[PDB]
Amino acid sequence: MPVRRGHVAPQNTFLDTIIRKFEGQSRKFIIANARVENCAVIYCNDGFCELCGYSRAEVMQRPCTCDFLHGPRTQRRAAAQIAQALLGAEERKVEIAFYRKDGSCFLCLVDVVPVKNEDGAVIMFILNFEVVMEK
Repeated sequence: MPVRRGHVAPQNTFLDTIIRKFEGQSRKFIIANARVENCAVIYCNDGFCELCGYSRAEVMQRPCTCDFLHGPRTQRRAAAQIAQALLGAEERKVEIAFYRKDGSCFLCLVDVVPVKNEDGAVIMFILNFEVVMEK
């Protein structure tokens, strides 16, 4: 179907997916205003704190643009596409590498996808920086 109208998904597992999105124990994420030109981090999870090894006071009201925290393994194409997605070219998922406060830098299959309303417009930038890899 072209849009999520008339039909409804199985709400229990559809919600379970959103639970894993905000689960904050093995998954990691931030909260940003998608409606502002500065795309700033109005709130942040303890998951991001364990991801980067920083502190919430270090992300408070910074731009959500992952370029501002790029490391020696982060691809410029990845950081650029994100900068364009927050600039408003397209709301799109991209991969990116992060670096820890301990001095280690890594690329994983990160899930950089924001949150939208029943119209499909992105009202918040919850760019879940969930590091994931295959077994």
